[PDB]
Amino acid sequence: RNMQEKGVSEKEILEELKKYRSLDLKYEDGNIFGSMCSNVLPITRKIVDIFLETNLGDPGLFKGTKLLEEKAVALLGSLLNNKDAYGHIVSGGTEANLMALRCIKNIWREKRRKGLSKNEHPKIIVPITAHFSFEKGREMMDLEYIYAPIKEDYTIDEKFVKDAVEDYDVDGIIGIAGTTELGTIDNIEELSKIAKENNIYIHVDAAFGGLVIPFLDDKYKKKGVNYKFDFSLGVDSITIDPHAMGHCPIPSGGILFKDIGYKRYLDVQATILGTRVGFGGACTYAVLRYLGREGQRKIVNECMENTLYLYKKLKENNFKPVIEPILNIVAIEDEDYKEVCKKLRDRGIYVSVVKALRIVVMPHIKREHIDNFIEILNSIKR
Amino acid sequence: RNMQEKGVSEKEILEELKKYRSLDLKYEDGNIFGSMCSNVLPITRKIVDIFLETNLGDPGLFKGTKLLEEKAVALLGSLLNNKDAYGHIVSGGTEANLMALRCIKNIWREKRRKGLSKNEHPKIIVPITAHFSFEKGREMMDLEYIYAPIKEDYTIDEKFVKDAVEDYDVDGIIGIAGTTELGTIDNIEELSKIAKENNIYIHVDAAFGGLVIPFLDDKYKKKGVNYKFDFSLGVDSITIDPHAMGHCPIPSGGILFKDIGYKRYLDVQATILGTRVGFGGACTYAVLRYLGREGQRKIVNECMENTLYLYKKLKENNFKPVIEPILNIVAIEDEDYKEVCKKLRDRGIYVSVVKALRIVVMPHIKREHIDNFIEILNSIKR
Ligand SMILES: Cc1ncc(COP(=O)(O)O)c(CN[C@@H](Cc2ccc(O)cc2)C(=O)O)c1O
Ligand SMILES: Cc1ncc(COP(=O)(O)O)c(CN[C@@H](Cc2ccc(O)cc2)C(=O)O)c1O
Repeated sequence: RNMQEKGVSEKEILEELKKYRSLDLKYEDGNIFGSMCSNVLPITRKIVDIFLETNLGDPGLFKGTKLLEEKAVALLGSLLNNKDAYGHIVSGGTEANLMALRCIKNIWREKRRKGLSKNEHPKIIVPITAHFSFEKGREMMDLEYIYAPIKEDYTIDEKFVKDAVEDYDVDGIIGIAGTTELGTIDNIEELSKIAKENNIYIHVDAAFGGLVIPFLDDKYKKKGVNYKFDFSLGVDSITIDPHAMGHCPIPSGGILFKDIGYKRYLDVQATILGTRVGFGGACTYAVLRYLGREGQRKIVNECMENTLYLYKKLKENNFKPVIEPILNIVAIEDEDYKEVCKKLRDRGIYVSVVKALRIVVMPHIKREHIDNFIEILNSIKR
Repeated sequence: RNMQEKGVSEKEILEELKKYRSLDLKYEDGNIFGSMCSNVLPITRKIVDIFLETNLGDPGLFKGTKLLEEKAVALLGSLLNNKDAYGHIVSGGTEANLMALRCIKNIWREKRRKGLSKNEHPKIIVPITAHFSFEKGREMMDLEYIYAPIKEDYTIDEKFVKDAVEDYDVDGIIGIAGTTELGTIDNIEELSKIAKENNIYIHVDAAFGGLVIPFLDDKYKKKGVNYKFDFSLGVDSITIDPHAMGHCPIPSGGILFKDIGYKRYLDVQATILGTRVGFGGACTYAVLRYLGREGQRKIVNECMENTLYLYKKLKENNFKPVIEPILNIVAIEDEDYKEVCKKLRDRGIYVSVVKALRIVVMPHIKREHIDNFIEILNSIKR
């Protein structure tokens, strides 16, 4: 397509764009099974329109939108047991994780300048289940990762972390509250004890789980799983994303630090982006206020009901889930997962791909879609 | 503000948000004089709504939105004289510049792995007029910058660059097509010759100027200024941002590489962000199609008419512009610029702050606002 001298009418360009949108899948149609995003809360469409022409890169021009970012951060902080959190509503969990990594690296830099570190690059303990944003950060910022192995329950091996912190000079620890692949929860309580006893920064990636775990009804909690992950454990920062299980429009990611003392280690404006949306903070604040805990609890446990329904139907049909679900994520063991995924795609079922098919039971996934999924999968298996 | 158990009604939360929005400035009100963002083209509000629930981080689910990103990149490429450009509609000029820096660094890494570079970190020539995103990149990616001085016309000293490339092993050159502070245009033609003759990557930052320079009427072009900046000069990449002078909603930044061969140097998904908006590509494609060159020409040269009106009125009132404007940016020499800026702010005029006040004559700035500005400034000066 080449740039043209003459413009076209609104009707022409809107009809063209609608033809392309018709090629997309839509969350509400029973096709998308592998996404950690879903339909936005309908009220957010009005909020996006109100705040479209704001820019939190120049907050002096948009004092009210800036106050709403602060209020959104405060509500997330309150949810995470910290009324003094310092943070931002950023572009997503990637930027949030990258900012935590920047903070870790600048704490190390200060030590390095004072002769208080023998590491030529920050050394950070990262579980092998970490999201790919951590690899982007390693690659960009020249970080040294010590990859921590996982246990049979797919959570980080805390004894490895403890041993590594004794053997090596460590600049940071990462724990995950809701892994991307399986929805498992690292033992943040133990990791935070190790971190505190050794004066090591600890970041919790709760991009997905941060807006699920605090709302789980007791019947979905498992004996021997610890669900504690937030600032009550004294962690240094938490990633938590409204555009995942907060029903907010992209871009709405969250990064919270324990207090304002961390801001100075984000100096080079604290965000990676410059010009940036104002509607994310507005939507985050408004959705949490509109729903309250009661409304988010309802949505979370509706997803969990459908998750456990899917788990049951899978076993009934002789499929092997990787684990009993912890959050609203189920994975199905399959040796031919790559080909099965393509056969599912050919029949209108888009899962993600551990030698397993991964299903994220977001609010758009209803019982009828799970039944449909099981029928197609059964047929594929002959 | 604390998280509450009970939710609130839509009317309550919308009225609260509207009270905060009322504390913001609005572009159309004659207050904002220092922003490189402005009012969006009204059609984009419909496009945002259509594409709100898309995600270019998972383009396999949104094939049409992904095609629209490709078409948006193709139209920008065509505008920049390259029908084969490889690129993305990203979150802004910051992410675009960071991706160019990542590419430069990974070309260096490959050399380093083969023993073909004596530099322990990429060495990049950057003019002192570079936008702050280049400092974010330096700080994150451990780049070594050789800062190039500027000439009396505030453009990069090409002889310094040539000499430095002879004296040192250089991994990249940055040229700016529309500086943030003054709107000047580096001699990209000469920089590209140096770069080509020495096999050095060259990136052009046209975040602002890329959607102005191609549309300038001849009466605004100055003798002795070279306006050539695009892929006709053989440069490696160009940043160009629709949410600046493309009238598209944030986030709509642009990064274009000369061809698909650069994609492999963005390997670690090529964007920094993961989950990311689909409406930026839709809006970028649709605005350029809706306006055509004729419609963008009209807007650009309307801004330039108002820029030269402001320049004239300033001189008539014995104020000293830093330079005769090149793009739709004027700066006013003032020793007490900091205090004058605060006095302007107190009277409803928000400029930015070179010991000068900076005015960006975006489409929302009309003659009446310039007249109002001059009266207030005169009064402030007594
Ligand atoms: C634990 C965790 N941390 C960080 C991130 C990064 O967040 P952003 O994508 O907001 O930057 C993700 C993303 N999780 C999903 C994101 C996603 C969403 C929708 C999709 O259709 C596909 C993928 C994933 O990579 O699987 C995540 O799972
Ligand atoms: C040449 C140049 N390159 C890159 C960027 C970064 O682009 P993003 O801000 O899209 O990441 C800018 C931003 N120029 C403006 C951005 C801006 C816009 C509106 C404002 O109110 C204030 C600032 C500046 O920093 O001045 C720029 O001027």
